[PDB]
Parts: sequence; C-alpha cells; structure tokens
Amino acid sequence: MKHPLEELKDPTENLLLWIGRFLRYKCTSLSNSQVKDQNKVFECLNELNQACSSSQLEKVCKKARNAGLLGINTYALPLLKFHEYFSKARLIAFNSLKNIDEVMLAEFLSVYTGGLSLATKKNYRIALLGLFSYIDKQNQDENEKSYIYNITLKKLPTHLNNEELEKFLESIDKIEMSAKVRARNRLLIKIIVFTGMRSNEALQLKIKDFTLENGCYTILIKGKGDKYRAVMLKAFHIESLLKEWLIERELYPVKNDLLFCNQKGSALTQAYLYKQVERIINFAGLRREKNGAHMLRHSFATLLYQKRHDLILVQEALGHASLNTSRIYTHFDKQRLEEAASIWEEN
Amino acid sequence: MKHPLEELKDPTENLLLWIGRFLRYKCTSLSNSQVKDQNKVFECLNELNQACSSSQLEKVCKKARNAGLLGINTYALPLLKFHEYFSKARLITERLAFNSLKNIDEVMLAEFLSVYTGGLSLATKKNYRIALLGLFSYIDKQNQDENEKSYIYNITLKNISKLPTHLNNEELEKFLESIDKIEMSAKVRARNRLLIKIIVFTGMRSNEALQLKIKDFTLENGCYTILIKGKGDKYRAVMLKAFHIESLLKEWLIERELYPVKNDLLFCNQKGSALTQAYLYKQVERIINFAGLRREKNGAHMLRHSFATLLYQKRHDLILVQEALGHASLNTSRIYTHRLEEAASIWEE
Amino acid sequence: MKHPLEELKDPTENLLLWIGRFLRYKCTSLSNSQVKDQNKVFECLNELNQACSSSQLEKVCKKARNAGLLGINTYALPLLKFHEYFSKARLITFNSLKNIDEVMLAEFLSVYTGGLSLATKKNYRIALLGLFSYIDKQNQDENEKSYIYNITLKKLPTHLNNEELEKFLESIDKIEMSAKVRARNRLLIKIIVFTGMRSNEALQLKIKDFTLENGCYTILIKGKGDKYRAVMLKAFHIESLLKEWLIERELYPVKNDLLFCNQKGSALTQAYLYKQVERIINFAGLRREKNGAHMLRHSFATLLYQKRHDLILVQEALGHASLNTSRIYTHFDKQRLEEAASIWE
Amino acid sequence: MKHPLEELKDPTENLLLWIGRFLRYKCTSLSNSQVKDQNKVFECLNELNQACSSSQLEKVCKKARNAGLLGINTYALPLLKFHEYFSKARLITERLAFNSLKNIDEVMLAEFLSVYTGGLSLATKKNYRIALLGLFSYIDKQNQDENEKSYIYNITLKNIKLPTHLNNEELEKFLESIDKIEMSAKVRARNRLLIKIIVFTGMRSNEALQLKIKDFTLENGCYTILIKGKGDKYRAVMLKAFHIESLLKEWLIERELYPVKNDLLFCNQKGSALTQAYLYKQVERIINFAGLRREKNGAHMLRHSFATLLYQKRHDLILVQEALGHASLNTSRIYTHFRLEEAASIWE
DNA sequence: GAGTTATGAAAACTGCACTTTTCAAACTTT
DNA sequence: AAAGTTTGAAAAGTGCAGTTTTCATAACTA
DNA sequence: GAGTTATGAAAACTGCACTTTTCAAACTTT
DNA sequence: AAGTTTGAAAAGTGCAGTTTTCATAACTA
Ligand SMILES: [Cl-]
Repeated sequence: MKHPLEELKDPTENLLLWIGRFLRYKCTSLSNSQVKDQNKVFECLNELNQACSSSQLEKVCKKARNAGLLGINTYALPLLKFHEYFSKARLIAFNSLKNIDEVMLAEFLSVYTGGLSLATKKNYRIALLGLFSYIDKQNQDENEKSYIYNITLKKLPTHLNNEELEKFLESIDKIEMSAKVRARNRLLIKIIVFTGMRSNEALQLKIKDFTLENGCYTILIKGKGDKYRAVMLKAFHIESLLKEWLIERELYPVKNDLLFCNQKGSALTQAYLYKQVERIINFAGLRREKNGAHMLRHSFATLLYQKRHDLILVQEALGHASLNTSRIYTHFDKQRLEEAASIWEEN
Repeated sequence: MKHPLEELKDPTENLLLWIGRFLRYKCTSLSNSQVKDQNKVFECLNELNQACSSSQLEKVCKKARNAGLLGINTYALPLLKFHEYFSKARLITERLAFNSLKNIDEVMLAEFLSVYTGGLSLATKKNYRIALLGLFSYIDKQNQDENEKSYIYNITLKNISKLPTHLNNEELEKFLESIDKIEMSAKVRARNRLLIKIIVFTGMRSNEALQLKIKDFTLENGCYTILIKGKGDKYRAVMLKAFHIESLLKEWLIERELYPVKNDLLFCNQKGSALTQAYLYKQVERIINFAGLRREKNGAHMLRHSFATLLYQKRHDLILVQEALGHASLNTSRIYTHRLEEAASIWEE
Repeated sequence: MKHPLEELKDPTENLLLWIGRFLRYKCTSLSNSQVKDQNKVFECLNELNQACSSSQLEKVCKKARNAGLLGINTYALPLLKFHEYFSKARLITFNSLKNIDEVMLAEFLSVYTGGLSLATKKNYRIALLGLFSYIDKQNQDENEKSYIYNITLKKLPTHLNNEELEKFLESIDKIEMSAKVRARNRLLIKIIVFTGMRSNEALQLKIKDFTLENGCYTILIKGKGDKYRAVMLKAFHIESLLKEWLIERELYPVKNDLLFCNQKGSALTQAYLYKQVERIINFAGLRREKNGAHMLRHSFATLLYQKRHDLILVQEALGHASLNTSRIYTHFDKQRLEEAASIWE
Repeated sequence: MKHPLEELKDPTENLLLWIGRFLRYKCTSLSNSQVKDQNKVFECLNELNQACSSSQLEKVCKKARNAGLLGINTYALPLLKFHEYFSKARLITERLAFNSLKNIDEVMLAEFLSVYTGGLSLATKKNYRIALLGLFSYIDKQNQDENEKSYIYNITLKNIKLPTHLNNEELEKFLESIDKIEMSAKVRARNRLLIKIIVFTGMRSNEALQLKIKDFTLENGCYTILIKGKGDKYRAVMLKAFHIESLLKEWLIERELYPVKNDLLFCNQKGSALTQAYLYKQVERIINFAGLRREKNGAHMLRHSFATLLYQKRHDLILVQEALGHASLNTSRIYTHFRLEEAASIWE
C-alpha cells in the first residue's frame, strides 16, 4: 500500500518512518546470495517495521548486514546521519517534510562528509537520491495525489610491480608460519597472486572446481547469475603445496567439498586473509596505500597487460563485464598515434 | 467442482485447503509414467480429497514421489514453505494483522521469495516462482461464490531474476579402464560394470538404462539394437557394437538367475526390484575419483554429455546427434557445437 | 478500464460488444510495420472505439488489413462466424454469456470448419482461445469480482527436385515475355530461385543491398528486428540480367533505390509475382500442390541440405530463428545409427 | 517554477502548453557544444514561452536545431505528432477520454503509436517511446496545486557483426576514384582534400567540417591535428604529410579568394562551414562511381572502414580507442568482430 | 593459538536509460 | 545544372544511477 | 497493354511457459 | 556393503500466439 507523506505531528518521527520503509524495501530487493541465516533476515523485516527510533533502525540494519545482507550498509548509516541533522535542536525551516530541498541536503553533505574520501561522499549522495526517489513513488493521499521532491543533486590503482611481486612471492615462503596453517595459508595467497581472483572467490573455492591437464590447472569460479568463469595457472606453482595441504585437510570436519577451511570446517573470513597478506607485505617491506588481497588482484591485471598487451585477455582473466574496467590498468603514449597513421604504408 | 475463496474463519487453514486441492490436481495432471505402485498413488489421492494439515500434506506428497510420481517434488516443498511463512507473517508484517486470503498480493510473494531463497541457486529461485504462479493461477480458475463470480489474484511476478561438463576422448579412455580396474565385490561387479559401460557407449539417460528389459535386446551383424521405452507406446533405438558388452552380458545373465527378480528387468537390486539413480551415481562417482577425473559433475548424465560431444566431433552431424541422444528439440543438440594459457605463462621468462 | 461481463439484456448484442473490444486491442498490439496508410488506421481505431454491428466489424477489419495491418485477418472472420452461430442457436432451441462453454465451442468448430484444412481449423481455435482469454482478463463487476471461462480446448513440403529446378531455370529464359517486362521479371524470379528468399523480401530489395567482389554477389536481406541476413550468389548467374535491367530501370520514376518496380515506380505486388511464377511452372509442366514463389523457397532449402548436409547452413541462409524449422527439410535413415556406434573405434 | 496541471479551458491547448514547457527545458539541458551564435538560442528560449500554436512551436524547434541545438529533434517531432493526434481525435470523435489531461493513459498512447509509427522502423519507434515517457515524467515533476500536491501519470510503455565498411582492397579503389572522378575547378581541390583527410584519419563528419588550419602542426613529415571537443577539451590525430601535401597547398591558394569565417579550413562560397549534407553527397557520388555502393554510403562508413583496418593491422584495442576518439571501449570492441560460399556453390 | 564477529569507511564494480550524431531524400539557391 | 541547405528518419554512442564487495582496525577467546 | 485491389483460405514461422529429470548429501537396511 | 530418501539444481519440450503467402475473382490500362 501507499502512505500519505505526513501522517504524524512530529516531522522528525515522520522522516524516520519513511527511512524505515526504504531500508526495509532494500532488504527485500538487494542481493541475498550471501545470507547465512534466512530466519534472521525475516526477523529484520518485521523489526524494521516495528522500529520507533533511530538507534533501533541502526541495530536491525546491522543485524541484517551481519546475517549476510551486505548491501544494506551502504544505505543505512548515511540516512541515519541525515535524520540526526534534521532532528538537531535549534532556536528561532525544519517544521515540515516539505521543507527538505536540495539546499538543505547540500548543507548536510558539506557538514557530515568533511573528512571523508571522494568515494565515500559519492555513497552518501547516492543514498540520499535513493530515499527521496522512493518517497516520491510511494507517497499518496486519498485523492491519489502526491508530493514530489525530484532530488537530483547535480590513474593506476595501488599495486606491486614485477620485481616487487617476485620479492613478495619469496617472502611467503621466508616468513614464519605455524605448522598448522603454513601449508594452507601459502597455498591460498599464492593462488590469489597467480590468478588475481577476488577475496571471496578464493575463500569459496571447491576441490571439484579444479582440473589438471598437461601440467596446468583450470579453476572454475562461480559468479553472478550462477555463471562460471575460468582461470588457468601452471601446475608447478602450487603442486607441492596442494599435495601437502590436502593431506592435512583430511583431519578437518570440512563441509561441501570446500578447499580452504578453518579448524571447525567452515570457510575462512576476509579478516583472517587480510592479516595474513598484510604481515607478509610488512615482512617484505612493501607497505603502501593498500595492503590487502585486492591489491594483489590489481597487481596481476597490471602485469598481465604489461606482458601481453591484450585488453581482451585482461577482461576474460579478471572477469570484467566491460572493457572499460580493464582500461584502468593501461596507459597510452600519445606519440603512438603515429602507429595508426602508418597503417597505410606498412602491413 | 469449484469452491468459494474463503470457507473458513482461519485464513491460514483456508490456504491449506487450496494448496491441498492444487497438489492433488498436479498429481493427476503430471506424468504418472514412472509409477510402479499404482495402489500407493490411489491412497495418496484419497487422502488429498479431504482437508489435511501441513504435516499431512508433506507426508502424502513424499509417498507419491517415492512411488514414482516424480513431478510433484517441484511444487510440494515450496508451497508448504509459503504456508509456514504466511501463518507467522500474517500476524506481524504490519500493525494490523492480515486476516484474509485477499491480503495475499504480489509484494508479499516477492518478500517470501527474497527470504526463503537466500543462499540458494538461481535455478531454485525459478522453481519457487513457477510453483507460486501455479497455485494462484489455479485459485483464480477454481474459486467462485453463489453468483458464479470470482476473486482474481492475477499474480505475474514479472521479475525473473558454453559447453557442459564432460570428458574428452583421452579422459573417456581412462574412465573405461578404471571400470575394470577398480575393486568391486563379486555380487555386484558383473552387474555394475555392464550397467555403466552401456551408458558410456550409448549415452542413454540414467532411468533409461535402469529400466532396460531383456526382450528389448537384439543381436545382428555383430551389433546390438537396444530398444528404450518412451512416452506412451513409443520406443527409441540405440546401436552398440557387440564386443563391448557381449562378455559382460553373458556373465551377468548367469548370476542374475540367483536374484529373486519377478520379471524380465535386466538390472535389479538384491530384492529383485529396479536399481535407483542414487546407487548408479555413487558407483559412477567412485570410478571417476579413482581415475582422478573429478570435476563439476560426476554422474551418468555427465557421461551422456561426453558421448554427445564426442559424437559431434567425429561425425559433425547435428541430425545424427539428435537421433542418437533422443532429443525432441534440435536446440538441445546445438549446445554440443560450442586464450587463458597465454595469461598463465606471464610468470615465466 | 474494465467492463461487466453482462451490460446488455441481449446476450448476442453483448457478445458483439466483447468481440469489438478484442479486435480493437489486436489492431493496437499486432505489427504495423507494413502499414502504407496511417490515416486508414486512425479511422479504424476510432470506429472500433464504440459499439459496432457485425457487418461494421467486418468492414473495418478489412479496411485495416487492406491498409497494411495484415495480422487482423486471422482473428476477425472466425469470431464473427461464431456470433452468427450463437445468434441462430439461441432462437432455435443460450440465455446468458455464461452459458458459453467448451461443448458449445466444439460444436461450432464442427459445423463451421467442415471441409477446411487442419491448418485453417487450427487458426479458428486460436482465435477463440484469444477472445475468451481477453474476456477473462477484462471483465469485472462493481464488487471487483469476475466471471472466468478458462477455455483451453485441449513430410517434406511441396518442392522441385534438382532436375526439375534445372528445367524451371531454362523455362524462365525460354518462355515468351513482353519486351517491357522481360528483363525485370527474369531477374526477379531467378534471384528467388538462387537465394530462396521470401516473397516480400524479393519485392522490397534495394540496389544497395547488392555488393560484388571477386565474381560473387552478396545480397543483404532485411528481416525481423530490422536485422539483415546475408546470402551469396555467383556473378555469372545474374550479372548480365542485372546490368540490362538497371539500364531499363532508368525509364521508371522509381525512388528510394528500389530494385524492382511497376510502371508507376512503386513495389510490385504478391499477386503479380505469383502469376508470373505460376505461368512458368505451367509452361515447364511442373504444376503441383503449390505453384508460387514460396514453393521455390522450399526447393532451395531442400537442395541446400541435399548437397551440403549442413543444417546450420540451411538455418542461416533461409533465416530461420530455430533449427527445429530447418529440420523439416531432412530425412534420417534409421540404419545410420550404426555410424554413431562406430565412433569409439 | 511549477504550475497547476490544468490552467486552460481547452485540454488540447493545455497539452501544447506543457509540451512547450518540456521542450524548453530540453533546450537548456541538452548539449550546446555545436551552438554558434548563442544569442540565437536565447532568442529561441523566449519564443518557446510565447509559442501558443503547433506552427509556432514547430518553427522555433527548427530554429533551435539550425542554431546547433541538434538534440531537440529527437523530442520535438514525436510530441508535435501526439498533439496533432490528440487535437483532431478530440474534435472528431468527442470521446470522453479527451475532455481532460488526466484521461491520458497507456491505452491512449498505445493507440497513438500504432497509428503514427505505421510503416516506420523499429529504431524510430523507440525514439517515439522515449519522447512520450520524457514528456509525462516531466509533467509529474512540475505540476502542483495550491496545496502543493501533484497529479501523477507514472506512464510506462512496453519495450520494442562488423558495421558496413570497405575492406583494404575496396579502400584502395575508393582512393583512386577520388582523383579519377570529374569535379569542377571551383570545388575539386577542396572536396578531394576534405574526403581524403576523413579516409586517412577516420574522424567524424562534423569534426572534419570544423577543422581549423591553426590546429595543424607539421614535424618531420607528419601532421598532428587537434580536434575540438566538449568544453575546452581537444583530441589529436596524426597524419603523414605525403598523403595530402599537394592538395593542401593547392586548396589554400584557392581559399585566398574566399570570404572565410572563423578561420575554418573548409568553407562554402559564402565563407561559412560546409554541411554534412553536402559532404555525404560528394562521398556517395564517388562511391557509386567506384562501383562500391552498399548499405551505407557516407563519411561515417569511411570511419568504420578506418577503425576496422586499424584493428586488423595492429590488433591494438587501446590504439583504436585513442585514434578514433571513443569514450567507451564497448564501441571499439565492435571492430574485433568477424561459410556463405559453401551454400552458393550448390548450383555448380 | 588460530582464528571470528563487528564495523565505519572506501572502494569495485554493473548496465541501461538517455544523450548525441549522421543518414539521406526532398528542397532551395546561384 | 552546380552548389549548396532543410528535414524526417534512423540510428550510434555513453554518463551516471545503482549494486555488490573489500579495506583495515578494535575487541574478543586464554 | 501491365499490372493493382481485394479476399477466404492455408500456411509459415516465433518464442517461452512449465513439465520432467538428475545431482548428490544425508539417511536406512541387510 | 548395499542400498533408499530427500532438498536442491537443473534438463528439456509442446503449444499459444504472431506474421506471412496461397491463389483466385474482378477490374483498368
Ligand atoms: Cl588489445
């Protein structure tokens, strides 16, 4: 059903009401692929509708995110920040929901996104655009008439070079690891280095995703739409580690043919993987702007284009939906325009 | 017979009433071709003629499926999940409780899907959607009051959201070797080897091999012609060179005499009845692991893909693929007509 | 937006009301790509926006079809014939629209489709299914309740073989033609034989659809989705005829680079093309079950699979969306299953 | 600002009022990069407010398009057609659906499309749909009563290989035909130079027509040509001098007698820039003469030819993007695309 | 020990609604 | 005719709203 | 003359709903 | 060891529905 824009006497509570409706809608529309507990999500939907305060909305959205509904985090906090800005006590422009305009929103962004990055500022703006677009489509009185806001509010990533990649690979075997985790951790990080696959892609690998032929592994990676993409790496890079780890793995209560697992048998967390990557980066003395697994992913793509000069190959290997993403790992010398002008006089 | 939409005071109980009617209709409309015990299905239909609880509906449909009515599994579980959802959600979705079946709309169904399909495959989501669409399409067509007028749901759910796994010629050779090389007990070795080999060479489906009968085997010009029963009184044929199974077939038929099988069924369990896909899969996967060919799919159907692929690589005849596999549509046969190594070598000089 | 099932006291008149609504909807949903006069369509929709008699519905739907809205012809006549059936049976024995069921519809099909082909019978049934499906979706009373019908009502085509094709080609040049039409007609029919393109495809060909390279023409054929498919043809088959006709073509007031045209300068009709093809068929002594341009299309597809045994090749050349369509030009020998069993060796 | 949905007695004239409001907004939001004489546009923005007839609105939209505001053409004509539909349908049929703006819905719009897009291409139909959706989305966001409440249409409408080019051998024949075909002494040097520059660099029609001599820089036998883009941004292409050396010097001498405006390299007899229409005619004329007539016979087809050849020669997708000036690599990817003889030989 | 849970912040993607452009017949001028 | 321009028509091209994931640290358990 | 207009009939396609099956972990029996 | 039950994940297809052409009559030029 639809609701009138203003149902309550208190404008701040009415704003909170629309924010709750919006965040609840997003919980039902955003991806649920990583939801671990279906029952917690169901509870969240009801608890969002029963919420009467900002702190309550915050708690339930956190509950939703921690249950596997990751996408909600981008929308929740920014809108709760705006509610705080709107509800702030003042003396002597905030007595109605219809007073909210682009002037007010611009002021809010300026105050609340001061020491935040440009990317974070973008997220805040997107969240605002989503909320008021929702309100415009869902508010309505008995005359089937509505109030309309119409709010619009109108290069190489950090990486390791070839030589630094060599040192990093050496450091994986040179750094100290306990006997319980050394085989597993070295295998996990090296696969990421040699394939450039994402963090969650590596942590969710299965044994049956692996096939060996002519001294080279083909690894299938499950993606969106349940579509698989393939990556290849030479067997000798991980043959010794894989043989060693599979033996140790037999002592674990591992579930669903999962390759990497903790002692309990479940998949490792991003937090654990990051710290294992970062401490090796430190040991190698290679600390920079970014120091995690995705930084290694940027490194593989950069090296791939440097070695092969094939943009399509980068797209297919990295799993980019568009070549415009693959472009980020390239730089064009303007003098090379001469190569295009020379096609008429040489093959 | 048509019924009024709401005959009870409890909407949750009224929902159960329509679900039971729908599931009984599907049992009579969906294929009963694979049903062995007809009496069991009749008993199921008898129970579904009365009002049943959720627990009772679950038990009945399971009994029907295990009897041979396979199609019911696609509709049964998702709708029982929705009843479970509706019984608790109708009270706490909003401040005011949903006290009527008319409160069920497209938004509610969308929310049910998002919650109950979290973490499941895209294919599973589609099955749930199809199940929900079928139920309320049925209600729209079978409900009416005294004046022959009906309530219409009109649920639409407009939101809807390479080469298959196989073994190449070299891998197929290694698999055939492993069939004879792997350890099997004397009681099942002859039967299982013959069963799996026929699948590999002909590419017939699992149930087709499990339902093979002795009278459908003919030998001429050093080649077998195997007839496979299809829809109704239809039969499709496959051919297989004699020397591939002639030794095994003779050996198995001898040992088959010790089994208490009541008919001319070729393959049978220790009790005499037909083997299941579950046992066939386990034996196939076991040989695959032994050969080190473990991958995305490790069943008999993967061997079926391997046959279709190899057939197209050797003859390049799409019509031949259709006739050999028994495809009704050439859009299926077309599938078997479908530079990462360069990226993997960058680490070397 | 929606109307009660029964608004009038007379059931027969109320039936015409729903038929008129359905036919108006189809004039809005069916393809208008072939419409030549937009003003005629404008007049048709205006007339269909009110209550019409049976004769009026027939006249208006005919006007729409003749204006280029071809699809409407499949729905109009069968439904108007049902109204005639309903009116007669009501007076002889039907008190309400609710009385219409599958038993009644089955009897109608038995009486009115007698002597007609199975394909024609199928068209009648499809029209009935469309009407009552529409009514089920559009009827509603003041209480938001509706009546539901739920009506369900539950080998190689004629061609010329290789030898007959050769005789037909010779007959095109051998038969007598007027000097004013000979060059154009010979080229038009030969292109159909050599490419197997549809009738309307040949009639709407443009000069710039032709490109010549290394003694071979590539003809681009515009089809569904406004997408083009390519067919190739050896130059020596039509190059002389093409050069001759283009010269003669300069005498015509033809526009938009249209290849074939009448003396007025516009595209030729299907009626003229059929009669030209048919008289050559009769002259060659090749008359059979089908004698038009589409029979030549079936002949091309049959020959293509015969000489190449490539089903994909047939699909792409003929412009089939699915391979199941191309299948009808194939004949599988059941003994060839041994060829599939010998792949292991 | 915002206005009440219904201010006029005649809903037909009220419809035109909203259409005029919408088109004026598009004139101020769509690109004004190709706009020379900005005062002519400010003139149009005023005449858009004053337009109270279909003829007045049609005239100013054409005036705006001529001024360089090209994007308006996609929206103006389809909405002028709908106004024509609404107007005559109301006066003739007198159906209740035309007695108020509120009675316009998806059904009415569907009937309009079936009538006014009959015999038209699918691409054109998509343009008509976009224009209709844009109009009523604008009205939903700009209408208000005294109590700041709005009527909402929420209109939704049901949805509806290598590009044509010359290969390397065909490009050779085309280049020869440029010099072989007959041209008058007045235009031969100008036309040959203009077309050859397009062939060798693959730049767009408008880019070539707006070239200026000051943006040319010769160094060691190779030209660097700057091409003006959006804002203050320029892109560059390179061109070997021997391709155009003779033609360039010859044309510049003839150019001395022209009353050239804005320091343009190419111009008409009056001194102003040549149009795409004239450029197309000259290219098509050579194409026909060379016996290369195909599905597309303009300068953009020559552009497709350059990109296709460039990728076949070097297999460098980034090089293609930079040389052609593609903003998106999805466009550059098209030139990586691509057994019909096997079916044509069945008659032998 | 060998890892997890929680979290504000900062990206890392994805695709289509919409913008921007030329095609090419009809028309006008010198 | 040569030398152009106007115009309906038909695309050709892409910026940015919107979705999904990781960064990188604190607080746990011992 | 060389074609068009009109028409009931007879196809010639096109595409996606939804029916039917196996996968494969968990569970049971001889 | 030798099986079956079961939630889950596909594998596969018949038919509603759309868009032509067939083939003849009746014309005029
Ligand atoms: Cl590249």
